[PDB]
Amino acid sequence: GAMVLNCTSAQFKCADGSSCINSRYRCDGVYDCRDNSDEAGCPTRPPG
Ligand SMILES: [Ca+2]
Repeated sequence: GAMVLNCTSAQFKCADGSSCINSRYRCDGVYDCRDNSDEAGCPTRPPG
């Protein structure tokens, strides 16, 4: 919990909680979290 950021229930909190990003920034290609938990907890190579 290194500098826990405050977000809503809709927004995605990082694994450590150090940052919050949008739910629209879950699964896009880039890494928005402190590590990469935003795309780690995401479908592994989406079919289509
Ligand atoms: Ca992302």
